Amino acid sequence: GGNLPDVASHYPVAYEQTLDGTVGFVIDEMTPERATASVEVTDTLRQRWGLVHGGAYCALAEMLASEATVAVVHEKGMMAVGQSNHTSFFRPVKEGHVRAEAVRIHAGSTTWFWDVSLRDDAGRLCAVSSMSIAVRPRRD
Amino acid sequence: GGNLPDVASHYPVAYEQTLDGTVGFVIDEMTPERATASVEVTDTLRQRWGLVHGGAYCALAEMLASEATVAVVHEKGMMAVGQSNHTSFFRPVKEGHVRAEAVRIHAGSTTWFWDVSLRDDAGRLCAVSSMSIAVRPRRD
Amino acid sequence: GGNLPDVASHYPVAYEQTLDGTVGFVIDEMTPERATASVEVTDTLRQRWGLVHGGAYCALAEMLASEATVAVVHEKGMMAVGQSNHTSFFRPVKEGHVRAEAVRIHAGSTTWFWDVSLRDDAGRLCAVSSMSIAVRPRRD
Amino acid sequence: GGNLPDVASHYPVAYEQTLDGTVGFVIDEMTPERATASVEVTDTLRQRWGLVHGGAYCALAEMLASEATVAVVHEKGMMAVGQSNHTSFFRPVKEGHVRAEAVRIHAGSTTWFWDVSLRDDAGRLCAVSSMSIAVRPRRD
Ligand SMILES: CC(C)(COP(=O)(O)OP(=O)(O)OC[C@H]1O[C@@H](n2cnc3c(N)ncnc32)[C@H](O)[C@@H]1OP(=O)(O)O)[C@@H](O)C(=O)NCCC(=O)NCCSCC(=O)c1ccc(O)cc1
Ligand SMILES: CC(C)(COP(=O)(O)OP(=O)(O)OC[C@H]1O[C@@H](n2cnc3c(N)ncnc32)[C@H](O)[C@@H]1OP(=O)(O)O)[C@@H](O)C(=O)NCCC(=O)NCCSCC(=O)c1ccc(O)cc1
Ligand SMILES: CC(C)(COP(=O)(O)OP(=O)(O)OC[C@H]1O[C@@H](n2cnc3c(N)ncnc32)[C@H](O)[C@@H]1OP(=O)(O)O)[C@@H](O)C(=O)NCCC(=O)NCCSCC(=O)c1ccc(O)cc1
Ligand SMILES: CC(C)(COP(=O)(O)OP(=O)(O)OC[C@H]1O[C@@H](n2cnc3c(N)ncnc32)[C@H](O)[C@@H]1OP(=O)(O)O)[C@@H](O)C(=O)NCCC(=O)NCCSCC(=O)c1ccc(O)cc1
Repeated sequence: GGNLPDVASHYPVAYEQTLDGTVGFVIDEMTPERATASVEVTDTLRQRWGLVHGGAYCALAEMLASEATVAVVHEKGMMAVGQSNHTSFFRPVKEGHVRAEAVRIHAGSTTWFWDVSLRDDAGRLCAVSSMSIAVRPRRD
Repeated sequence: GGNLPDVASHYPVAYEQTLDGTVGFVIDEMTPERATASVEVTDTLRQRWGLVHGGAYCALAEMLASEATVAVVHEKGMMAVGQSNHTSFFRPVKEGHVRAEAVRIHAGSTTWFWDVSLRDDAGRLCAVSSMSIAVRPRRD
Repeated sequence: GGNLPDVASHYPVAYEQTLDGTVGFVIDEMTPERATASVEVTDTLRQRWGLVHGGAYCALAEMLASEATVAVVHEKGMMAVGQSNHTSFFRPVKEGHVRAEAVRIHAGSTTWFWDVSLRDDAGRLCAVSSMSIAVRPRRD
Repeated sequence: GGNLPDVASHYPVAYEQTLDGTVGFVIDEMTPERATASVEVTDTLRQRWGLVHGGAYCALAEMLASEATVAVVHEKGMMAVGQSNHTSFFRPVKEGHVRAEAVRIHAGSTTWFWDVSLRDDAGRLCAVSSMSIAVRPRRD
C-alpha cells in the first residue's frame, strides 16, 4: 500500500504491519536522484501535546532516503540502511499532511547522502533531515 | 500510561492513540538528570525488511528527552519541544526490546541537551541520539 | 578584511589575528538569504596527512552562517552565535581552494538555519554543513 | 610537537605547518578507547568577537577522534578519516584552555564513533562533538 520500490519477490514484513504502514507513509515519486512521500496527519502520528511527533518526521525521512537508495542498489546486490539521521525542527505541524522531498546530494561507493525537506500543507518548511545511508554488499 | 510525566489535567491526545502508545513506548525512570524508557519490538516497530525502523529509535529518544525536560519545566510555565534529533545507527535490532537511557548534559535557559543510548536485549549499543530540546515560555 | 559584515566600530580581535584571518577565509557575497566565502588551501588549512582539515570546512561554514546572520540581526540589538554545526565529509581536498555557499532555510525568532555546501576547484561537493545559529538579545 | 601517534616514518605535512600545529593542539593521553588533547586559547583560536571559534572546537574533536582511530588502525593497513562531525555549543570560552576528551562508543569494521567533550578551565562542558570516523583500506 505504500508504493515502496518493488525490488524483491517477498519481504519479511508486510506494508500494513510495519511502522510505515501503521502511520500511513506513502511514496509518490521515486528516481535515483529524488523521491517524494507524504502522510496524512492523524493522532497515530502525533504526540500527546497534539503536534506531529518529531519521530514521525525522522521516520518519514529515514524510510524515503533508505528506500530511494534501495531502489537503485538492490539489483546491484547491495543493501542500504540508515547510518545517520539528523532532523531539525523549525515549525510544528498540527494537522493536514506532512510532505517529504528527498534530494540526493552524494552517491559514494559506501555512503549515499540525501537532504529531506518536510513541509506542511501550506508549503512551509517544518523540518529538514540530513540522511546518510550506508551501502554494503548483501550478506545473502 | 506510558508513565509519561503527569504535569497537566488534560492532554490533547490520549497515550494509546499517540505514535508513542501505538508502538508501545513506556518510561521506566525519570529524574531531572536522567530518564529511561523501553519498548517491545513488534512489527509495528519494524520496517519491511524486518529490522527495527530507524525512525523508531529516533522517536524513542525524542519522546524521552522531551518529556524528561517537560517533567522539570512544565510547572515553571515553560514548554519543551524537540529542536534537533541526531540519531546514529551502529547495529540493527530484529526482535526483543529497545531500551533507551537519556542522560542530561546541558540545561541552559533556552536549550537542554540529552545524550540518549539505545540498547538491545543483550545490552549492546545499537544506536545513539543527541537530542536538543528548546525550552520557551508557554503561550496562552 | 575577510570582507566580514561591517556592523560595529570596534571588534575584540583583528581579522588577521583570528582563526579566520590566519587560515585566510574571505567572504565574497552576502545577502540576508545567501552568502558565499572561499579560502586558498595552504598547509595552515591541512592536517598532517596533507588533506584539508575536517575542522577547516566546519570553521568556514561556522563563520559564514554566523556572520551572514550577524549582518541582518546586529543592527536589531541581537547577537548571533553558532549553536550546532553538523558537517559531513564526502570527498577530500588536497590543494586548490574550498568554496562555501550558505543558503538560509529558516529564519526563526530565536534560531536561523543555513545549509552550507563546500566545493573544490572542480565544483565537486566535498562537504556540507547544517548550521544552526542562535539569535539572542545582546547583553549590556 | 603535537604528540600525535607515531604510526609512519614520514608525513606529508609537518606538525608546525598544519592547522593543528598552527592553533597549537596537543594530545595528552591516547588509548584505543579514550584520548585527550588540549589547546591554549590565543587570538589564533578566536573569532573577531573574542570567543573561541566554533570551528576550533570542531577541529580539535576531529583531529583527536581521527588520530585516536589512526593509532589503532594504521598498522592494520587501514586509513581513518572523519566522515561526520556534529558539534553543539553550550557555553562560550573566552580564554584559558579548551580541553577535549574523546571516548570511543562504537568500533565497527567500517565506522568508529567517538563522543568528544570540550571543557573550559573550570571544568564546565562548553561544547560536545559526535565524531563518526570512516575506516577504509589504504589505497597504497
Ligand atoms: C569518508 C569516505 C572515505 C567514505 O566514502 P564514500 O562516501 O563511500 O565515498 P567514496 O568511497 O565513493 O569516495 C569518495 C572519495 O573519497 C576518497 N576515498 C574513498 N576511499 C578512500 C580510500 N580507501 N583511500 C583514500 N581515499 C579514499 C577518494 O578521494 C574518493 O574519490 P575517488 O578517488 O574514489 O573518486 C569519503 O567520503 C571521504 O574520503 N570523505 C572525505 C574525508 C575527509 O576529507 N575528512 C576530512 C579530513 S580527515 C580527518 C581530519 O580532519 C584529521 C585532522 C587532523 C588529523 O591529524 C587527522 C585527521
Ligand atoms: C547558544 C547559546 C546562546 C544558547 O543558550 P542556552 O543553551 O540557552 O545556554 P544559556 O542561554 O543558559 O547560556 C549559557 C552561556 O551562554 C552565553 N549566553 C547565553 N545567552 C547569551 C546572550 N544573550 N548574550 C551573551 N551571552 C549569552 C552566556 O555565556 C551563558 O552563560 P551565563 O553567563 O548565562 O552563565 C549558548 O549555549 C551559547 O552561547 N553557546 C556558545 C556559542 C558559541 O560559542 N559558539 C561558537 C562561537 S560563535 C560562532 C563562530 O564560531 C563564529 C566564527 C567567526 C565569526 O566571524 C563569527 C562567528
Ligand atoms: C523549536 C522552536 C520552538 C524554535 O523556535 P525558532 O526556530 O525561533 O522558531 P520561532 O520561535 O520563530 O517559531 C516558529 C514556530 O514555532 C512555534 N513556536 C515557537 N515558539 C513557541 C512558543 N513559545 N510556544 C508555542 N509555539 C512556539 C510557533 O508555531 C512558531 O510559529 P508562529 O506561531 O510564531 O508563526 C520552533 O522552531 C518549533 O516550535 N519547532 C518545532 C518543534 C517540534 O515540532 N518538535 C517535534 C514535536 S515536540 C517533540 C516530540 O516529538 C515529543 C514526542 C512525544 C512527547 O511525549 C513529547 C514530545
Ligand atoms: C550502518 C552499518 C551497516 C555500518 O557498519 P559499521 O558501523 O562498520 O558496523 P559493522 O559493519 O561492524 O557491523 C555492525 C552490525 O551491522 C550489521 N551489518 C553490517 N554490515 C552488514 C551487511 N553487509 N549486511 C547485513 N548486516 C550488516 C551486522 O548486524 C553487524 O553485526 P555483525 O553481524 O557483523 O557482528 C552498521 O552500523 C549497521 O547495520 N547499523 C544499523 C543500521 C540500522 O539498523 N538502521 C535502521 C534500519 S534501516 C533504515 C530504515 O529505518 C528503513 C525504514 C523503512 C524502510 O522501508 C527502509 C529502511
